[PDB]
Amino acid sequence: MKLSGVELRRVQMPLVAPFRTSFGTQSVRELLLLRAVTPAGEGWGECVTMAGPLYSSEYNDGAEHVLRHYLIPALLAAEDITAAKVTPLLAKFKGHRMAKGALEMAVLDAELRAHERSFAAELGSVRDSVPCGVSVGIMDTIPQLLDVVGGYLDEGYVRIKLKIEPGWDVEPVRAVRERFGDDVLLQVDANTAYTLGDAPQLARLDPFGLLLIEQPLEEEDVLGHAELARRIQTPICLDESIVSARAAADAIKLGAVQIVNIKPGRVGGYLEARRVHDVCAAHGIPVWCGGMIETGLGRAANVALASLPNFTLPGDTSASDRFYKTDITEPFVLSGGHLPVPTGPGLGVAPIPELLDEVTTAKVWIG
Amino acid sequence: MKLSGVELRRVQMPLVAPFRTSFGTQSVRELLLLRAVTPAGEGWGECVTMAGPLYSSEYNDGAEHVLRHYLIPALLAAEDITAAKVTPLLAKFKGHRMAKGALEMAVLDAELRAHERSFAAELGSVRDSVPCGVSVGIMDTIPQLLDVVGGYLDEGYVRIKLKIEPGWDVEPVRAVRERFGDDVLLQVDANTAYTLGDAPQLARLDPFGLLLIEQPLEEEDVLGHAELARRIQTPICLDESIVSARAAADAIKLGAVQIVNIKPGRVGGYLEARRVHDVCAAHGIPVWCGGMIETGLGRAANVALASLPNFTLPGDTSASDRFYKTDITEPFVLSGGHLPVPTGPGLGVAPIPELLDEVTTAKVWIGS
Amino acid sequence: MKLSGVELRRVQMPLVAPFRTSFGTQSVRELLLLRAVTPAGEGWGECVTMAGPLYSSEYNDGAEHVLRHYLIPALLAAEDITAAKVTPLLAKFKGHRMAKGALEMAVLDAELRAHERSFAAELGSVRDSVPCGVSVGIMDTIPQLLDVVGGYLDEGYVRIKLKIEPGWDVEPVRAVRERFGDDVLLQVDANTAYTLGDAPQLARLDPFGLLLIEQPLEEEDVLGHAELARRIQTPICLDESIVSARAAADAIKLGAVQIVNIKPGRVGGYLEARRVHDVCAAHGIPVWCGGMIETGLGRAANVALASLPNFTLPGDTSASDRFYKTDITEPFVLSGGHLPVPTGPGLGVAPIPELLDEVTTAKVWIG
Amino acid sequence: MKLSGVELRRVQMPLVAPFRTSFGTQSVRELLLLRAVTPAGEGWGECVTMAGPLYSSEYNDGAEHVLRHYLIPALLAAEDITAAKVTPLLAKFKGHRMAKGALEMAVLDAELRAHERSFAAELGSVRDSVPCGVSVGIMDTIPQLLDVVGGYLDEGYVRIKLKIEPGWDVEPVRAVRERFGDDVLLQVDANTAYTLGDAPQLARLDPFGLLLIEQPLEEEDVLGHAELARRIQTPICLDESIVSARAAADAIKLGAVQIVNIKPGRVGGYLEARRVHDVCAAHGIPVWCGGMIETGLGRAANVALASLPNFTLPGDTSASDRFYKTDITEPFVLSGGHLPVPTGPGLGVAPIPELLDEVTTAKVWIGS
Ligand SMILES: O=C(O)CCC(=O)c1ccccc1C(=O)O
Ligand SMILES: O=C(O)CCC(=O)c1ccccc1C(=O)O
Ligand SMILES: O=C(O)CCC(=O)c1ccccc1C(=O)O
Ligand SMILES: O=C(O)CCC(=O)c1ccccc1C(=O)O
Ligand SMILES: [Mg+2]
Ligand SMILES: [Mg+2]
Ligand SMILES: [Mg+2]
Ligand SMILES: [Mg+2]
Repeated sequence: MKLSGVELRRVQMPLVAPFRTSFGTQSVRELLLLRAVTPAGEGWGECVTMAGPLYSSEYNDGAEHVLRHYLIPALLAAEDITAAKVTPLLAKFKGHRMAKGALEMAVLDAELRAHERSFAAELGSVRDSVPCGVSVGIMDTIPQLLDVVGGYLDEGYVRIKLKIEPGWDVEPVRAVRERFGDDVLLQVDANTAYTLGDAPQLARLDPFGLLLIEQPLEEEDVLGHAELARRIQTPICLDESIVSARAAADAIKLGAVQIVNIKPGRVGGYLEARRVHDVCAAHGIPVWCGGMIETGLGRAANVALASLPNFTLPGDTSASDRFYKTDITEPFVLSGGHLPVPTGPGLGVAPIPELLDEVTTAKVWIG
Repeated sequence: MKLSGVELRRVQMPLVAPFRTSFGTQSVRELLLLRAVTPAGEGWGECVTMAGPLYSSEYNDGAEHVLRHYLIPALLAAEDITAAKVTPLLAKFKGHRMAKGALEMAVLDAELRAHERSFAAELGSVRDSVPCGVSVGIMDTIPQLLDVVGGYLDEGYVRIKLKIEPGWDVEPVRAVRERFGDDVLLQVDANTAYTLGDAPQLARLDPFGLLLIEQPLEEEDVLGHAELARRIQTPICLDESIVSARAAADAIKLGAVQIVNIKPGRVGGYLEARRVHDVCAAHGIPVWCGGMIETGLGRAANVALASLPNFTLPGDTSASDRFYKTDITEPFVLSGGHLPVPTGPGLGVAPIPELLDEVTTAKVWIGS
Repeated sequence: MKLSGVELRRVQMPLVAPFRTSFGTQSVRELLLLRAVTPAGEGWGECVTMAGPLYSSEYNDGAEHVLRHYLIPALLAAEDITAAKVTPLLAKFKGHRMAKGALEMAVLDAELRAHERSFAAELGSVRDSVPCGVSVGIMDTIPQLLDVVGGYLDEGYVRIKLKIEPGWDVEPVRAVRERFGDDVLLQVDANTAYTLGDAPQLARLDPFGLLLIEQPLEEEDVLGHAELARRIQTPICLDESIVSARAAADAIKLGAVQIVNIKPGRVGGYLEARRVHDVCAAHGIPVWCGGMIETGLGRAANVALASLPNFTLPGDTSASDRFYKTDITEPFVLSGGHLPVPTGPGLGVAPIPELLDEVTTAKVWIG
Repeated sequence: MKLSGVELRRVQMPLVAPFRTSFGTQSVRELLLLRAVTPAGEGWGECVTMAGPLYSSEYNDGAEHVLRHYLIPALLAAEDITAAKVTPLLAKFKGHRMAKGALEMAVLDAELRAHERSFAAELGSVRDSVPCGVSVGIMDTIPQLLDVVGGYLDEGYVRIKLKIEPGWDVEPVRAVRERFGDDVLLQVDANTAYTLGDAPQLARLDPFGLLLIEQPLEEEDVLGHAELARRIQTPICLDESIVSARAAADAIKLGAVQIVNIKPGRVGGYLEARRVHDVCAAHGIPVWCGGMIETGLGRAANVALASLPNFTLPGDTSASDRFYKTDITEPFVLSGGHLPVPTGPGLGVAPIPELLDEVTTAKVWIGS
């Protein structure tokens, strides 16, 4: 293919209910989408960055900028474009994975459509449906939490993931376990909230049979994770830390992780995410699909991804409604706690134009 | 898709010139080919087993049986098939990687063709042509070897690989480095001919600046390879041992390998092969594409495979005429020490029937 | 000796009660037997391969072919023949351990009988009888299972070995411990059914005091086992993975095994078996005899072997009748949970022709 | 079998030329032979002890005692006796390996003779002849040495083992490399003469390309050896330290040795020895046959032993005439540098009594 141009749209979507993590609160979702245009057709890309630089250094505005000034142009200048070549083409630019990730996706979708192949086929899906779990935010009250949980479990959800924070650990957990039983699948996510020094505290969760603890320490603190693993019974799971397959392998080698969360944009692409998957598998490390409160675009890609053989744990692949009343594509609807893998070319999903426009806030065409 | 059936052919191809490795002397290639049939079209698979079980446990006759009585049947027995689903589907059957890889190849080619996608595109090619080295066998005389090597160099090959064996190590290497210089890419391949006890001998090649030593020990001796490496300056490269991406991660972590030879059939398929590639890259282990005296079919798949990013070392992806006078496909021709990556759907290549029919010794159709 | 020829028979023997492993259910046993011919006398060999390649890549038909076309002929061609030399002689052929093992066996038996030596004598026995355990399959129901242990227990079986699979671990075990007590000798055998990711589930067996867990993971995953062993209380036992004395050495070295199962056919012969034994011994690794539901032929040479000094744990040397109603040789009968080492030359057993022919499907001369 | 009794004998055979070691000069060897008596027939044994406790704490007279009073009785009181069973029988008695070894030897020889099997066969020889090297002592002077050496070289011996000690290391070695060439198989043996602290001195041989250095330090100093390995280029070889298979394993595991010297007596018998061989082999550790200046008796067993597959290095399995003018058995004669493995049952050799009685100094019968 040859790249004709990309259309950068800013989008804002209201969340059904406010989302609280260790970094803050979310009431609304500001996305960034790309519409890649090649001679044959279009492809869509969704960017996982958020308003500010709280999960990671990347934020919507910095993305747009790098995309606009550096990445996109870079692609426009080459003769042949292939999803795979995107990387090597954009390699001179340091970092900015979620943005490079976004570009890749659009390109890929377009590429996959042209050949009439689904994201799932390309990625190597072995399943047609994937078990879904859910991520529950920080509550203001235990009771209000128990409700929410109970709600999700009722919806058919297979696993409960609890956002945690210093001052919202053990109790919330104790509570859930106590009320909902030990049989539930429960895990926690600190989004880098603690320190090695907090070990005893975290060690306090031992007794609860949590599947994992996701990113307790900062992104850069791999050795610390390995140390912490030594001190707690709860399995370490890395999110933020995993910026690449190489990163995964290093972490695995150093004993800093036992289970891996795979976030495609985080790692800079669905292509890279597959490698990550492959690397983990090779080392016997289980993986699961992570989420970034995406529209049915990323959602659709994630679902395909998550049907890969090593994803042996339910992912943050929740139904559409968990965050949006009105999704910009056909909605994703839980069935038997599962979500179905799209069958169509590329994403197998596309924005409903009427719908898209409504929530569009900006638009730019780079040709 | 949904498997309609597979055609099993036995092909006999004579080598323009006999090939000698540590395990034997060969003058004729015996291959096993697969034409997999789907509602969407055909696909071609090539098996790397050879007559007997000398490089590994697998051999033509054995591969054929298992394919016939177990693997093929199992795929036929499925509602859906994808190259990606072939593995899980045949997982109940232990080993037989070469057979499975061959069957996977056929399916994959057919699938790719249906989507009008090329193997390289599927695998993730980043290059459009690849550097080719050549595999030189054990000679009867140094002088003879020197000439052969001389010629390949002349055709434009970018690196030389020498088959070695106790009693055909240092000399031959000395003689070549000596005659052709230090600037040539040179490496050797034992095909499991030595033992750890042989280190002092192997340590003898230290001074030649060899790119690597390929599989000095037996296939199962990973630890010995790690030990050996502590004992020699030449870099260890594994082939036989690398039966999977998992084998590869294991050896690397064990420090038993520094450079990996990727052989698709040996690892159970082009799909597995990519994983291996990816596993190596994440560990900083360079790879290069192994060869198995394939026809244009496997050759083409290999060329594509070899255009993947981590393949930073010339592979055994020689021109067709290195082995065969008349290939069964559009031959592969060296161009500036390179081979061009195939563009068409699937393999980007296919057998010329009369050509093929002529080399065919047996054929069978396995359906439901 | 001088090899005159070999007769390849195909035998079919019905199972008293269908046997279910994690690889499947078996009601009948097809075997491959070999009759080595020397100017002196004959020798018998049995091949542990089965119908399909489920435990290992080796299967009956596969074995027949290589014997026929490569192995048998290789020996015949040789001037002098020593069981010993067999190895060297067939070394050029990669893999094919089971096959090679049977052949060696057939040769050895001849050779021994010829020196009027028993298998046990040549192997270095120190005992005259051996404790016999029993391999219990996967059942459809726990009561079923329970009856079954119960029954074997009563016959006088010294130890219990339970086939497990995912979905048949903890419970079945909770069951026999709870019903049969804590003083019973209990161990499990997953035949490669689990993954490093399933550790937690296997950790669920820590509480039952099992003597071991036989091959929780795949054949090739040695490092996985070592890791695994770091995550569970139950001692690791390797079967499939132990293909040679070197293999054993390696596994030990890597901390991947604590006890080793010796399967003579799996390692390539009785001679190699001895070697494994020794290696294990030298490293303080207890060993025990494994079984592959053999005839009295295999059974007899196994009893011999199982009399070796390091065989410190009851092996799968059950009584003939455990599998077969009628055995082609003089059956093996449990006398106080033991079984008597054969005293005659070679195996010390022979097939009762009448009985053989009764169970023989095919025959072939190779000379 | 049933053991009927053992006749013990003291032998005294003069050495051709006095042999000097790091422990002392020898002019005459004083052995201790065994004649086990069965229903069937008789077997012979040979003890590796010497006059005094200098190589190890075991000595001829000490041996006699334990045998007589502890060992021999032990077996006599047993119903069934098997070479195999000999071990477990004598287990209650701590140490005395050389002694138990000789005993087992005697027993084994009887048993093998009974089944008309050779030692070789029992052990699993795969070869018919073995390559032989020789063990050269400390000379009082270079030329002396240089001379001796060349002598041995001439008679065809394949490898050279030099006896070393502080003050007799580098020089001797330097001289022989210098004089005879670099293509010569050369190793050294210190019989525990050095200390870790002497490493620098031993590091001084780095340059000579020695195959090995045998027992630089004390028997008990495994770790020392491992450290020492770290400090020198010459591969460590253990003898004294290798008292068993388990010992071998441990040493291996700790990185204390690269090649092992096998002394059937030292390890407690030919059976153990075999085990050590297997253990080494499973660890990729080459092994070689060690010598304790033995008659035609120990010499015949060794030779069979030494034909085991992992014996990839020439042993101290020199011809009878290296030490003895007149052996008590058909002498062993170098042929092309090799020695032929015995073909008859048991040792496939036996003494020649006048030869024998001429050398015997004592005799004792031990019975039930
Ligand atoms: O998308 C989902 O289903 C939940 C996403 C989630 O928990 C999350 C949302 C924003 C930033 C980080 C994370 C996280 O998983 O760490
Ligand atoms: O495909 C080629 O170009 C040569 C292949 C080769 O050298 C070879 C041929 C048969 C078996 C093993 C090997 C090898 O490379 O190890
Ligand atoms: O012969 C017996 O007593 C039964 C042995 C058995 O359970 C078995 C049968 C086939 C493959 C593997 C195994 C095993 O022991 O793991
Ligand atoms: O038997 C031989 O050939 C010589 C043996 C030898 O050198 C020796 C003699 C006495 C004690 C120890 C050793 C030794 O090899 O360590
Ligand atoms: Mg997270
Ligand atoms: Mg190779
Ligand atoms: Mg088992
Ligand atoms: Mg010595």
